[PDB]
This record gives sequence, C-alpha cells and structure tokens, in this order.
Amino acid sequence: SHMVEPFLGTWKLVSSENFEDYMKELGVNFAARNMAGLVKPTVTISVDGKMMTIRTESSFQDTKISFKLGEEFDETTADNRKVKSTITLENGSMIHVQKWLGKETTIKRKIVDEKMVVECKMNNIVSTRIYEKV
Ligand SMILES: CCCCCCCCCCCCCC(=O)O
Repeated sequence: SHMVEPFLGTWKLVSSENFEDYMKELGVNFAARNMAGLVKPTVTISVDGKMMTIRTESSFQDTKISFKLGEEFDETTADNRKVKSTITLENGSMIHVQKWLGKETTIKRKIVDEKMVVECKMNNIVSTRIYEKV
C-alpha cells in the first residue's frame, strides 16, 4: 500500500476558509457551528493492515471512522448525520463521499508542499482547511 502513504500521520489545523457556510449548508445548528468554528482539530490518519482509521480530536469533539478503501460504510458524523461513506484515492487525492437523505457532500484531501489541504464541498459551497504535519 503506497498510495495512502503521504496522508499517514498526525495533522493539526492551521487555517480555515468559509467553514461557517459549509456547515450552514450541511444543516449544523448555529450553536454547534461555533463549537466547530473556533477550534483547531488534530486529525490522525493511520492504517492497521486492511483497515484505515481517521480520528478527529477537539476541545469538544473526539470522533473517528474506520474503513476499507472503496468499501461503503455507515458513519455518524460529528453533527449527527447518519450517512453512507465511501473513501477512495484518486489522482493523489483522498476522496470521502457522504450520502444521506438524497443529499451528498465530499471531503477531498491532498498533500501540497507537505501540508494537507482539505476541500469540503456541498452544493457549490466550498470550505478549504489546511493542516500541518505534527
Ligand atoms: C461536534 C461539533 C459539530 C461539528 C460539525 C461539523 C463537522 C461536519 C463535517 C466536518 C468535516 C471537516 C473535515 C476536516 O477538516 O478534516
């Protein structure tokens, strides 16, 4: 397994653009939007054989997912949506699709200059979050 290797590690958020409207588009209630909005999460990406784990830790939230690449799985998101998630590697990006209630959002991560640039998109609203390797 070579294609995941650049994303393996511990990443700490350092910048965020338009996260408020992305969450607004997602339906996150306004109280939760300021819990998520004023915090810098640490995201940990790891592999244990067949299995990948992506842990997100906050002051507030401490959620994580485990999955095999390209195998849909059930996920409860931090805002309590019950989604169907599929995570692939495509063109050197890691792509996470969530589908729920006939809605979809995607989270794309790519390594640029040793930083992890994460693009969150729903319905033409885009948020860009950039993490630094710890
Ligand atoms: C626990 C407080 C509620 C937070 C709700 C927003 C989370 C929904 C999806 C956020 C995905 C951010 C992805 C990332 O930057 O790694």
